[PDB]
Amino acid sequence: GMEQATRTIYSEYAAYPETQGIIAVEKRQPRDSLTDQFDVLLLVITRDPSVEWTVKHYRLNTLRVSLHLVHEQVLSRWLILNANRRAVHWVSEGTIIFERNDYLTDLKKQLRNFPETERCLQMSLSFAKLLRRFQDGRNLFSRGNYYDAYTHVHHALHHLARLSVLEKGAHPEVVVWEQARLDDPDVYKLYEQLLLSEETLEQRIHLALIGLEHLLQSKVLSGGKYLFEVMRERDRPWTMHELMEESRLTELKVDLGSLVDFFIRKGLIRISYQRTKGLGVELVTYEPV
Amino acid sequence: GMEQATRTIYSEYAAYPETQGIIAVEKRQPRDSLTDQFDVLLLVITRDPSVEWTVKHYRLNTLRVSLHLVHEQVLSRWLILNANRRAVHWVSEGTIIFERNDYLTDLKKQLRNFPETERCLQMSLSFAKLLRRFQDGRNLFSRGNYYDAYTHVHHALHHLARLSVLEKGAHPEVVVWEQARLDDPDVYKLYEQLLLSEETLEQRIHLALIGLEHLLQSKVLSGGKYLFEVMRERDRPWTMHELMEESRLTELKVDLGSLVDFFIRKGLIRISYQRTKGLGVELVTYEPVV
Ligand SMILES: [Cl-]
Repeated sequence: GMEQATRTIYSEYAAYPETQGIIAVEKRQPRDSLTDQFDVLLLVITRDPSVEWTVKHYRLNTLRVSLHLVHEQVLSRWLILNANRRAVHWVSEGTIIFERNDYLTDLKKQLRNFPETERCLQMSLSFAKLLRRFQDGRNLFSRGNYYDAYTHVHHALHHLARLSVLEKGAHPEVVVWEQARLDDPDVYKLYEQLLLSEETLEQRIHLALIGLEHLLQSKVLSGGKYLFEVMRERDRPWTMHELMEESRLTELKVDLGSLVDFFIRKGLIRISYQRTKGLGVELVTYEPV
Repeated sequence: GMEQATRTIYSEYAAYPETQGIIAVEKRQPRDSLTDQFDVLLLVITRDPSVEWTVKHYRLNTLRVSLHLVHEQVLSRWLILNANRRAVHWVSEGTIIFERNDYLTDLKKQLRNFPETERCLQMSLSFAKLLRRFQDGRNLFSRGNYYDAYTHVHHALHHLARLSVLEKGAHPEVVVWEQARLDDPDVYKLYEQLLLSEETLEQRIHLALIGLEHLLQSKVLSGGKYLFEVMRERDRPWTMHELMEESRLTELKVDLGSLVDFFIRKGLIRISYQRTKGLGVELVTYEPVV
């Protein structure tokens, strides 16, 4: 079908030992972004060391084919972080054209599951974004910059919506407000009010910031769980550099500092100071409470 | 000063030959985000090959010090892309504690300039995101998902304000709507209409999409200029793979497919097909028009 139709394109890839799998996805309608506005999209997953992610475009007779070539480690990370909703669809709905080591058979199976570790990491990442948007919106609002405050407050609600979906054990999709209308009615209502309430712009932002601050408190443990679990893997305090250098925390580096600060203030993390023997300098240390 | 007060901390860094500069920034207020809620932030720029970007936290006597260790190429990129507003602030307002090869003195000067190539790249990146948010917004509206469409429409408008600011030759800031109030009143007014709208949710979104589609077409050349210039560096069409592999387009890889699709529909890029001799396969090829 698609296997026959694209054989002259994909066969060379199948032949290269590093290829782990080939999936084909047929357009759903014309101008499908799913298939790059082409007729068929081929996803070739490889261990080729020279590859991260690239794209090739072909036409075979009348069939226009877009080929996405992606390292197995790139795709894995996208999946783990839920950073590519298209890729998820490709794998789950796509047709297996070729595989080694049952790579795609197993991948489809794994996609029906949401490992806790992945979910919790994703919650920390969302929480971190919510916290930053909230803070910026708050600060901007204080300074009477209402149009710019509205922007951050708005983005904050969106991350909160996403977090609320994660909290209920589901992956956030592009249609998140519909997800959260049930997964979390309180969050939905805040958004509805910011958008449609009869109040003034200044008042709408104020009211949104109050609701946000409150929900932000409510969800602190959700935002921190992954971090705390990593930190407890050792029976003693961490230096900031140690946290920053920890592989399990690599995706959080950008936000670690702000998160740790917030968690200290909430009494979830303990800050101390350890002076080096023979020296004057102290290292700031952090420990989960 | 800060030099004297942090000497015990930074000295070992100044000694490492790969270190290009050390900047000190003092807190402006308590719990200053600028300095990581510490008293002094030290920024160490280094060519240490093991370094991308990392942070260390110290207390020296009573003084709490955050140390940001960043590779020169990581910083450069941040500055090229305008991806880190704090860093711009650090380098520009910061006190030079140490440097090699006038690295920091020159950097401070360079920061007063907005190179054309960097501006144009930023404009393509902004335009790329505007285009994607607009498309999602339109799609979600078509499907009756209004709360979600609003989300994308709003984001698209935010990208449009940033683009409009770049167009006038300035770096977008955190207070972009303020900047846009004068840099592009038409964009500002479209946003204002959306916020202060008394229409139905559906209607206000629909009106915002109309306005967006218009302004998008209007700024098409701002968005495509960097891409077109790179493309015209050769006198024949490009395959998609060739475009994807071109180093100058690295930052645009994620959006190149959509940008190209868009530019084809606006008549700025020409799509053709070249069949490989002896084979049935054709490579799709792209060329800027005019
Ligand atoms: Cl001892």
